[PDB]
Amino acid sequence: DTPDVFISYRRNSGSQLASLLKVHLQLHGFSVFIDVEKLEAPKFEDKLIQSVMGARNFVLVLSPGALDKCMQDHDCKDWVHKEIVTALSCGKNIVPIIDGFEWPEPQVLPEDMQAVLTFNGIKWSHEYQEATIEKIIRFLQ
Ligand SMILES: [Cl-]
Repeated sequence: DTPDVFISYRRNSGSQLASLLKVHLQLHGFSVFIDVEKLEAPKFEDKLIQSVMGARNFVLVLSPGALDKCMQDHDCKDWVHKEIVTALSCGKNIVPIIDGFEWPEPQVLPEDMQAVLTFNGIKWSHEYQEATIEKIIRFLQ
């Protein structure tokens, strides 16, 4: 329950890229967890997500509009928002992956996740996936 990488992603827009990152990393011997259930169940406590805390790295798939559902989510109901907050609280090495994503202004995001904009992103390249994956692995711990 302590893999190398946790992959956070938006279901409707980043499912295939998050999956491609996962199997690429597995080809290099890394263990990876990804949430494909994403049930709309409520966690009515400010609880850190266990799977994020256990993973040694936090990879964030920034597909188009991936953080849209995080805006005004001050009650922290959104899955991706809660995952990012857990990663920030635990001091995780956060590695955002950019695939046609416009970095929004910090004011439109809840206070507890605005710190995610300060991490270095890595642009994804379909033509040079192998080269991109090696760069991602260099940013891993
Ligand atoms: Cl989602």
